[PDB]
Amino acid sequence: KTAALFVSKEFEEEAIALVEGANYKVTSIYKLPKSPNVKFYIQYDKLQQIKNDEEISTLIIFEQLKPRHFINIRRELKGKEVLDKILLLLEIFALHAGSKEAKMQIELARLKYELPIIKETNIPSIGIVGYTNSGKTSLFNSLTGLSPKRYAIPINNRKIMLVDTVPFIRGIPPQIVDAFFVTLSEAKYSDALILVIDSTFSENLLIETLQSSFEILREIGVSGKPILVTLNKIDKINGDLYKKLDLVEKLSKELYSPIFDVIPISALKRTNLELLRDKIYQLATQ
Amino acid sequence: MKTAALFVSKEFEEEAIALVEGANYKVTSIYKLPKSPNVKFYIQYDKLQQIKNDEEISTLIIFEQLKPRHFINIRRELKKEVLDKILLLLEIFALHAGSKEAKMQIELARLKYELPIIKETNNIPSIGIVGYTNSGKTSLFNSLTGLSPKRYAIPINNRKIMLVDTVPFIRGIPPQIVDAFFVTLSEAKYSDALILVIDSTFSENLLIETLQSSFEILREIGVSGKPILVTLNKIDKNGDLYKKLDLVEKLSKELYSPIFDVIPISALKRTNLELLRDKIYQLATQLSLEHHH
Repeated sequence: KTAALFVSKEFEEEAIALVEGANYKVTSIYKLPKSPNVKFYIQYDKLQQIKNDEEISTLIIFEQLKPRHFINIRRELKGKEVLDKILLLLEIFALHAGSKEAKMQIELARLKYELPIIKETNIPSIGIVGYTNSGKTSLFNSLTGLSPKRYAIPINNRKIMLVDTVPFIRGIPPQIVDAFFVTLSEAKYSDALILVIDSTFSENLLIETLQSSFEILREIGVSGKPILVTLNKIDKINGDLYKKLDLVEKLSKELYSPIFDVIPISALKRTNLELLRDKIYQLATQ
Repeated sequence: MKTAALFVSKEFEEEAIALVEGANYKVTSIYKLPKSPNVKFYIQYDKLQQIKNDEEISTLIIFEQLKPRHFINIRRELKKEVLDKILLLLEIFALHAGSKEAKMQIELARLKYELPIIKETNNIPSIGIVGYTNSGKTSLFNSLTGLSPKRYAIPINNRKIMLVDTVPFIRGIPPQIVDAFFVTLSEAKYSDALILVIDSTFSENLLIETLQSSFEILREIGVSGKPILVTLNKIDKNGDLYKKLDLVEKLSKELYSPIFDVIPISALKRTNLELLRDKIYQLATQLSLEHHH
């Protein structure tokens, strides 16, 4: 399932991750029209370009489109799929959804958002949490060897259920707030959690990401559950590791308890994944 | 065809049966609403178990609004569907609904209702047949069709007409599913013509009220300009036929335009159906000649 993405240079990092995570292939990428169109939001010529390309099956614009935009765009594409930020996020929610209640909440938001468009015409369970593009999915895939979003991997002689929960999202549209939390709250069930953090950030950003990640966990009601913090993407660090490791370790234990451990990793390069496996086992045994 | 056990009061029984059967159910057994609803299951536990073990009964239908508590307790026992008035009506709308908006409205309302529940855990004209759930609508549809399909094409001479068994007019609809019903019924506005079925078994004033209400509803849903063929049904059920016929004919022509014709029929006894078919054909001819040069 291919896709054409229209995202700003700033949110492009976020969008690409979300798109790929939604089982979509990023076949094309475009900027944001300085002055968005009134009828189609994107310029008509580009729209026709998307229409005239058998290699594109889904148009994705990382913004909130008005019903008239969907009406006109769909009226032009006639056969291809069109998605905005809200529809994209909802699709992702449904993928990570594990409970029926979550399914319904997600579908409810989708319907409420789609109506106006047609109107105007014992095995332990570990939950991997963190912001998108923190390496979460990559970490999950590296451990599983893989879109299950919930795979039980054998470590030593113990079988462990890994759950790639819905990623933390910044700037969540009010419409899908309920659907999001109901989906994320599925993490409360997990016996333990793996908090994934992007190490590439600076100190000011690391502190923010940590405080935000833990804040969100409090918001859903996570308490007393063992949390293993993994400093991911150490392969793309243009600085020092221990300095950030000690910072993260200290700040985490100040913001939450119990903290099982804090280890640096690299989902892509497999760096320290064997150590992670060991720590996951020690946690499972515990 | 699915079987169902119906719990309903006497005043709503007749309407309940028609609605249930309209949802493709054969009512095998009928009970009245419990004097004092069961705190736990609403329905008497013993009766619930009896229906639970009766393989000749696939679905339980209670013609009343159940509390989320009841749905939960009843469902953990049946393992068989349980339907209250709201879920029943929504299930009925879904069968008629052909538009995406209606489907979504119905589904929305359903997901809504279920949310708390689980949260507490060439040249083919369309002729729509409209009327109340007591006008013998379905019977007429089945007679002209020869029968369930909610839409069915019938051959008349050299023309073939698409008959549409639209959702019946329903009185006292739960506020929760009003939007779902309205949209589903509004689909009748996209028909080229309509057959308004009228229950003749009503008295003088009641008949007028039914007729007036029928046209009023047809107005609310946005029907206008469409030729309407009024059929005074159940003439076999008596005596003052011509009396009520004249009132209907005269009142109808004064209530709406254009009125194609007004004919008396008996869906069950299949009386005057041939004439009806003729009128349908003539109507089809008119519709095909409307925008011609």
